[PDB]
Amino acid sequence: FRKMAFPSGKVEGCMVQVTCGTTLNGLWLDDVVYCPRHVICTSEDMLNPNYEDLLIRKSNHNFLVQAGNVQLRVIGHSMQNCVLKLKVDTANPKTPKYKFVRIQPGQTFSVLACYNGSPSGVYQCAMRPNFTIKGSFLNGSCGSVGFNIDYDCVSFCYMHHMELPTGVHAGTDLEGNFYGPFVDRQTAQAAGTDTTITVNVLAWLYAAVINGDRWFLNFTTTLNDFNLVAMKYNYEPLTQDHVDILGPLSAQTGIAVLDMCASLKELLQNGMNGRTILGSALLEDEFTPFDVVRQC
Amino acid sequence: FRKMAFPSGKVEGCMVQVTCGTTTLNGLWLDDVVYCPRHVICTSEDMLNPNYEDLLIRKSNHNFLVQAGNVQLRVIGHSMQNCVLKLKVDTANPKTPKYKFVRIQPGQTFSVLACYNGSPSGVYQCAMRPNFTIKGSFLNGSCGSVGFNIDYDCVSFCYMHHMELPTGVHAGTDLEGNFYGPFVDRQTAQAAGTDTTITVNVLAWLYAAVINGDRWFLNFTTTLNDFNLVAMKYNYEPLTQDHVDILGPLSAQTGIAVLDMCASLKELLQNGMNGRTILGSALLEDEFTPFDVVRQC
Ligand SMILES: *[C@H](O)[C@H](C[C@@H]1CCNC1=O)NC(=O)[C@H](CC(C)C)NC(=O)OC[C@](C)(O)c1cccc(Cl)c1
Ligand SMILES: *[C@H](O)[C@H](C[C@@H]1CCNC1=O)NC(=O)[C@H](CC(C)C)NC(=O)OC[C@](C)(O)c1cccc(Cl)c1
Ligand SMILES: [Cl-]
Repeated sequence: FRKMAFPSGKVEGCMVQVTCGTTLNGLWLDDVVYCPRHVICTSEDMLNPNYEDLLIRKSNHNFLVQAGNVQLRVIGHSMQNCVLKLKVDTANPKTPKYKFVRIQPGQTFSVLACYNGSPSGVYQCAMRPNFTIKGSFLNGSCGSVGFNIDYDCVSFCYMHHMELPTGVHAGTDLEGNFYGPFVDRQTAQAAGTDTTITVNVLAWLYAAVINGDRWFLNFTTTLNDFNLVAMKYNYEPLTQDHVDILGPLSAQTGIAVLDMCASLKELLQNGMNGRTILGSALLEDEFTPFDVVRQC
Repeated sequence: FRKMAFPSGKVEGCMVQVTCGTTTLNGLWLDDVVYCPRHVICTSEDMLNPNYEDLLIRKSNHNFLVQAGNVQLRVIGHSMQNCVLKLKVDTANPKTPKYKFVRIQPGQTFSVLACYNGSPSGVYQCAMRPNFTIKGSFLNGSCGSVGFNIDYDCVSFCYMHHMELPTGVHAGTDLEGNFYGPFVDRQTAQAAGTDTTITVNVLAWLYAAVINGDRWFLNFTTTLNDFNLVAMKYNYEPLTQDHVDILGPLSAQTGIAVLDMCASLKELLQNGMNGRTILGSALLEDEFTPFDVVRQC
């Protein structure tokens, strides 16, 4: 059982290079290139930009868009929230079937980390409860995207904009609305206290049982009792909707959700005694119940 | 800092479905040849102890249905090389990337594109253990999935998946059909040797930690021979001077001499981690190569 990203081919054919004076990545879908609007900023402009004013000073010819060894001509620009939409003369012949979606906290997605419009790596991320993500992003990584693949449809959910001072990351949906309270300006910004995605830890405990790791099973508890424990350890409260979402794994394993919660209560209170679970010494909360099923 | 796979697009365009009788698995379509595991020609019963030559003689080209998406490829020739089957087909793959076949060394990493019925489902990074197993995520039907590195635009294929051992780890071949390790493609008892920790990789990960701000474990110094006596105690690979030189880039990026990083690692091994973490891990990680640490950092 591994942290597994979706295959990235469909998204690789959509990645392009966008330069204004400052280079980053764009997403080329049909005749539109989506990218973060702060590409129109200088080193100095980033302390507190007036984006509307800044964009007026810019002409299409100030936008160097490259798809591989071919330069694309921009014939129109517009600002939607924190993204720039650059209409180009050519529709992407590699455009997959796609949708834009705004994901919920606790959900996961694959990130295609890109630099200078070229993919360098792919990895699975979770949208944290505080609407950050714990990525691996260097300078130039802005405009890299996060996505899920359902059927043959690519559901784009994330475009990368910034690192916070904690070393975590923040970005928008593909309509340019930030996840969380963040703004695309280089001033101090606080992410809330984070929490552990309880439903995901349980999904991962089920993945452990499915793979032979069973030592942590035992006792029982009620949903309201477990939550009082969860609050102590900074775990998200578990709702009945979460129990139902875990149903499939419960049925594969014969282990009732509230029984697994009992085991998780013991692990939180008593720790791991030095044992491991699927080779990890910590509890993992970036697998959804969906991710575990998809894998097994 | 994360476990990061290569983009899989180039390998996705090479995956096909290979069917022989009731068995179906994945094959790799490069130019006009499809590579796949030879046990595709085995029935349920044959797998205890197949005579692959005898089994393959019973097969003709038309017994091999190869599907690239909705396109059927016609097989015009077949041959066995070690534990892989090479099916010559009528069409060269127009999506063939620049590629090489390589046999990786233990301790090296690669990306796996896990596939079923010739369709990719996921991508993840693996390490070739010192005992020539890998800790993968493979289900039934995943055979013929491949492992690779990408340098520039060249795809270096290094692994094809064949089997799970009963301990749950995985084994397979290079693209010339030679197993990594002592394994054979038969369902009889098979032991992997004692594994060991890839010391140079743990050091590289400690460098990645320092690069990323995690410094609490730094300290003392030691000799290469002194550190190795500890390494031997803790089932760690011995550190050679070639390993020191390979870490040179990270030593220079951080100003920390390799032998100083070794001193800190001895302390971590002798005293454990006291419940602290390093890059968010409560264990020492040994599946990032120096190359992997650089590429990311
Ligand atoms: C776009 O590729 C780039 C990628 C990040 C920089 C390094 N690691 C990254 O993930 N993003 C930016 O350059 C961005 C532009 C702003 C939003 C207009 N700035 C940024 O991320 O600053 C990072 C820093 C230095 O940590 C910081 C400093 C001061 C205030 C904040 Cl909120 C953040
Ligand atoms: C090919 O898709 C398939 C992949 C494995 C099945 C489950 N997880 C896998 O990675 N490989 C095989 O089916 C392989 C075929 C042989 C080599 C001819 N057999 C196999 O993997 O054996 C696994 C098993 C059942 O655990 C076993 C049983 C007895 C002895 C051994 Cl060495 C292995
Ligand atoms: Cl861990």
